[PDB]
Amino acid sequence: ALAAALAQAL
Repeated sequence: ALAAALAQAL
């Protein structure tokens, strides 16, 4: 969840 979120957003 978090890994994907950050990878995408940033």
